[PDB]
Amino acid sequence: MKKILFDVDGVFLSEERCFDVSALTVYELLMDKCYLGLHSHIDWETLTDNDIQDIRNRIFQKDKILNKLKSLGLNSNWDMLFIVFSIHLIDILKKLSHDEIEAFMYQDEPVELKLQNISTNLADCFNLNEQLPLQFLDNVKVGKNNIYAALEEFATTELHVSDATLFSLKGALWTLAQEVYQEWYLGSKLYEDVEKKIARTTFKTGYIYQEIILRPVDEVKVLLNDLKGAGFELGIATGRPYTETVVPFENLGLLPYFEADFIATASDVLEAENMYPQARPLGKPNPFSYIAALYGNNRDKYESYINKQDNIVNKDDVFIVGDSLADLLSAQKIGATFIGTLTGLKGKDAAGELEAHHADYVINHLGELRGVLDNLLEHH
Repeated sequence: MKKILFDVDGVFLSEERCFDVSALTVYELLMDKCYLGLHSHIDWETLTDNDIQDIRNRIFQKDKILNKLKSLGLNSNWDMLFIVFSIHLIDILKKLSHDEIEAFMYQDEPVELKLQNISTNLADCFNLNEQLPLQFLDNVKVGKNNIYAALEEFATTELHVSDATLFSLKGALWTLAQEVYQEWYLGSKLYEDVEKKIARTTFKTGYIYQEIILRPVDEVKVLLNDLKGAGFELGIATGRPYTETVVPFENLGLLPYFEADFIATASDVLEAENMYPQARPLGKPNPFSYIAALYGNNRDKYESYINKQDNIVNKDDVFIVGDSLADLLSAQKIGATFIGTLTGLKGKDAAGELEAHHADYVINHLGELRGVLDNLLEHH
């Protein structure tokens, strides 16, 4: 009867690795002889947590580039790594003759292979200048669509051309960069099964298995266990797709504490939208996934999860544990008790918005969750 719905990022795991893979993507697209092959580089198959950190640091410049893209509306890692890599590409292309440019920009061969024919035409040694992308966003209007427009105008004026559709969103180049990231993340094996494409490498194991933990698993395995011991039913609602949720939890040993029928993911919202397109977006602000994680995750009940959301549960029967504000509104929506965590990307600085939104409780991290359950009224 009593259920407690959990969110994944900002609670159990963080999103850092995404920014890591995003960095490694740009870097691999720059040094590997499979693409540009600008300069030498460490063997990908032997990278360490420090190498990756250094790479990320160089590419994003202490995350300055990474945080600027956020403030402008670019929160998708695929989009971020794409824009950052285009700025450097355009930079390298302005060193070749106009003829060489039109070649790479208009040749019938795939960009992936056309990238392999640029380094040989470099007169002098090219210098990276990893500050360019940041000095690119300087004057750019907020908004993904707007960001892509600036990137296109920049390419035309810099490369003295008029097309620049190669840099278009979801373009051939965008597809390349995005495939490189997915293999980096899911790993070759999971890449083929999820993306339905043949893997480029055979050494990428997938950083999905080396996800950044927020709280020691051995400690949460006891918390979850006791939670069940107190008659609590557990549930999961995340913005992560199916695999990015199951695989990590599986490898970590947390999955056994969550019934597969009570784990709602971005795949479900995606599926639900295809069945009921005019049902607007069923994204995280919409309590749909939380509702699916509560009553059960079966296609045949989706419609009800969409039409019946206003105060469908009592305050003492459901406890939503998350860090985002979008989860807070989903709880106030369905009538569930909300308990916010301070383990989000913003850290504890997110406490002000949580209290200004009347969050039932606010905890520092998943561990301090016992205090709330043993002091529901005391700490009310």
